[PDB]
Amino acid sequence: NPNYCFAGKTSSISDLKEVPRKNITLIRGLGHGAFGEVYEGQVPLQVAVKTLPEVCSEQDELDFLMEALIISKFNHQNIVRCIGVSLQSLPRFILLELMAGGDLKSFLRETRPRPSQPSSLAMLDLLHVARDIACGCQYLEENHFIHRDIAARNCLLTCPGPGRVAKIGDFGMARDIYRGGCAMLPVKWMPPEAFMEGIFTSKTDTWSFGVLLWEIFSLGYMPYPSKSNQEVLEFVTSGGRMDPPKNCPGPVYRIMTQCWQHQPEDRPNFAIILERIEYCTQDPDVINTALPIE
Ligand SMILES: Cc1nn(C)c2c1-c1cnc(N)c(c1)O[C@H](C)c1cc(F)ccc1C(=O)N(C)C2
Repeated sequence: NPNYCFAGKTSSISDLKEVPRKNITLIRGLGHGAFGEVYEGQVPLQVAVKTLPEVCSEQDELDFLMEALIISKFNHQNIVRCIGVSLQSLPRFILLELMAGGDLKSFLRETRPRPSQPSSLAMLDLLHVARDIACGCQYLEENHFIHRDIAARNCLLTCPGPGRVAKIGDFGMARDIYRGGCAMLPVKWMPPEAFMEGIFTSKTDTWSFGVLLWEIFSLGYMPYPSKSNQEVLEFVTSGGRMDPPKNCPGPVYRIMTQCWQHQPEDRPNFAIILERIEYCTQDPDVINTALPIE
């Protein structure tokens, strides 16, 4: 059984909390898409259940074990909790905090203000989501963990309603690297030194967070509209940057452009990003700005 080290502490599969299979009940599917299905479950404690296909390779098995180790060793309010695992019966389960709000990309798209729902979302809701994820990112940064795929699709919401809390919910890219192809690399979220030299640092996630910020304030649009992966690669490498999302306040767009500085040394760390998000949330001219109604 492979070892995992986080914050200089070493853990093993034996450290995972094995929940007896009999204590676990599947309720409904939440989707499969990527390798494996996800179900809502009960252990009563309500959970999301990530499953490993019984028809898988040994590498799929190792990948599954590693993501279990990675998530269980985090302890922060803006990272999804692992309730435990069921690895001793098949198919194997990882048990996660149930985030009833679903993933952030789907949420933004579904919760866009509309003539039917004219006040579904406000600038403050978006700033709160941004702060939440930035807090999670700061925790990773201070513990020297590089996420490598900070993106709306990988964030989750505790609930649809106003008290929602956003958390980082998927660590599959970091898992792969820790141990694929060009076409699968999240190039639209990556800085120049990442896709060119394969150099990753904390400032890798800063750049990606800027793209997430654009996703958030665009209300769920795909980054670099109308651009392919290679077109984005050449655009960004040549200094090109995304325009502000529709109705985006200047102070918010300015955080994006700072996250996208070419030199990683010129990009803010997450402490600074959090400070700027805070300042935006205080600014009436920012939060009084109306989001577009489709
Ligand atoms: C209720 C619900 N509805 N939807 C649409 C989803 C959920 C949901 C709720 N809580 C938890 N923990 C998960 C999913 O976790 C999985 C692993 C997961 C994690 C990340 F980051 C992204 C997508 C994702 C996923 O696979 N979804 C299907 C998203």
